[PDB]
Amino acid sequence: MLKLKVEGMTCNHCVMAVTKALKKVPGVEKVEVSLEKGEALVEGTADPKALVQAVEEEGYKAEVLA
Repeated sequence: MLKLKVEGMTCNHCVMAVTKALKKVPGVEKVEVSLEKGEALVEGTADPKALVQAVEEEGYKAEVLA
């Protein structure tokens, strides 16, 4: 399961937008995005580069912890 560090989500609205945004990546199946931990776990086989990209596209800042 891939590990991502998200920075800027300070509302549930942010988290849900980002949740779906990460799921748009070819290879994602399930994800778990917090609002207090600044994390966005991925259960799918997608690549971290393609994952972080989808969050950065929403105007937030993200980085993998792989």
